[PDB]
Amino acid sequence: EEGLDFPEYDGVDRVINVNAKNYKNVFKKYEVLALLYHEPPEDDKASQRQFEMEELILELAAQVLEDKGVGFGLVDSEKDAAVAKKLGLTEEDSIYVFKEDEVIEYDGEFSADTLVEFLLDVLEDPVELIEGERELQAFENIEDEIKLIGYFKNKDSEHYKAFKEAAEEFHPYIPFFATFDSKVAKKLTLKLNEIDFYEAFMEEPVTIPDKPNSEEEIVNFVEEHRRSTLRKLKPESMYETWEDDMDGIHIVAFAEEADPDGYEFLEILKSVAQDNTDNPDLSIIWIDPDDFPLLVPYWEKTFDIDLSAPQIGVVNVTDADSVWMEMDDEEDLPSAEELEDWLEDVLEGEINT
Ligand SMILES: *[C@@H]1O[C@H](CO)[C@@H](O[C@@H]2O[C@H](CO)[C@@H](O[C@@H]3O[C@H](CO)[C@@H](O)[C@H](O[C@H]4O[C@H](CO)[C@@H](O)[C@H](O)[C@@H]4O)[C@@H]3O)[C@H](O)[C@H]2NC(C)=O)[C@H](O)[C@H]1NC(C)=O
Ligand SMILES: [Ca+2]
Ligand SMILES: [Ca+2]
Ligand SMILES: [Ca+2]
Ligand SMILES: [Ca+2]
Ligand SMILES: [Ca+2]
Ligand SMILES: [Ca+2]
Ligand code: NA
Ligand code: NA
Ligand code: NA
Repeated sequence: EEGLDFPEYDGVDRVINVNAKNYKNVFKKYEVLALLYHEPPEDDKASQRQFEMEELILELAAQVLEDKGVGFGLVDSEKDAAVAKKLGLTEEDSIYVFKEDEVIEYDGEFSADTLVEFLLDVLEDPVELIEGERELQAFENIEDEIKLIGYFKNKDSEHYKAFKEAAEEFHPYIPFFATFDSKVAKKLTLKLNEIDFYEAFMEEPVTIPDKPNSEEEIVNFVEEHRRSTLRKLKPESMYETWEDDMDGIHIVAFAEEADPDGYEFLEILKSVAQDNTDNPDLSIIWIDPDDFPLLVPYWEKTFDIDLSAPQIGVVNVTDADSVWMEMDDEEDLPSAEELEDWLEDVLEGEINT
């Protein structure tokens, strides 16, 4: 016999050199197009190696997604300046994703797995319809991201169309769900044309006021409620989340969800978030170390902590200086009240913002 190999990177180049002469053709060919806006080659070996790596990561993603009609291209900030201008490419060494009439400024991990998962998400339709019990339960079980759900008469409702337009503005980062089924709406407690917004990790939704809602009303509401009290650092959005600091610091909690102590600590964090949900000055970033294996050594060294145990601290975004709460693993984890008390102590006397 033979034994067929697992798929492997084949070393065939698929990433397109996008330029003035071909960019129109390239957009016609692909339903989803990912473009890396990058700088011309520097004379130093290090920067050249960095670009070499990035381009190869794109090549791998390009091979994986070839059959699904996702295209990958490079736009040189000098050689292709006019193209960049026309497409709105501004952020140096950054990935932009195009689908129909939407442009996405990718602000996530530059890795093949993360990029492929993201682009697969981009390919999906912007609104998820709930009809069956399995789908409803799936909706209800989402906690680690903001989600919206609306009840409409049918797909031809002017108000469903507005909801879908809003959904496209945030696709694929914020899931929008709809139902046309009165029995599903009843379980969700939605009146016709009502839209419920669920903050991450919050049990109770907030209804968008003044229904029926225009596209703008929905987009306005989502933008105002973009930052959850507790938010998870996710590969797909990590840079956006981190760059959104609270007056120069982040409260950061490490917890491994799959670990007994990590799970318990997460439940405590959720309680803290719930009890402070209307405090616009509070945002905690939850990082599950299991999601970022390549950063664990760095974090353990930089923060001087053991990531096999739950941690909570405050980090200065300018220099990564930090302070972490002492917890004895021979004792029970701190209560939500204890955590809040500690945060108050640290943020009151050690913050001159
Ligand atoms: C997060 O971390 C950053 C550190 O990377 C930190 O910013 C630093 O803050 C210090 C505070 O001491 C800045 O230094 C002072 O800034 C004041 C501004 O008013 C100056 O007057 C000071 O100069 C005086 O002090 C100097 C000695 O440090 C003297 O040489 C000078 O003549 C005056 O006496 C001094 O510059 C420091 O420069 C910044 N560095 C930055 C911003 O990069 C920030 O405080 C931390 N943020 C939080 C929220 O904790
Ligand atoms: Ca190019
Ligand atoms: Ca994704
Ligand atoms: Ca209701
Ligand atoms: Ca309205
Ligand atoms: Ca909140
Ligand atoms: Ca990762
Ligand atoms: Na998503
Ligand atoms: Na700062
Ligand atoms: Na985990």
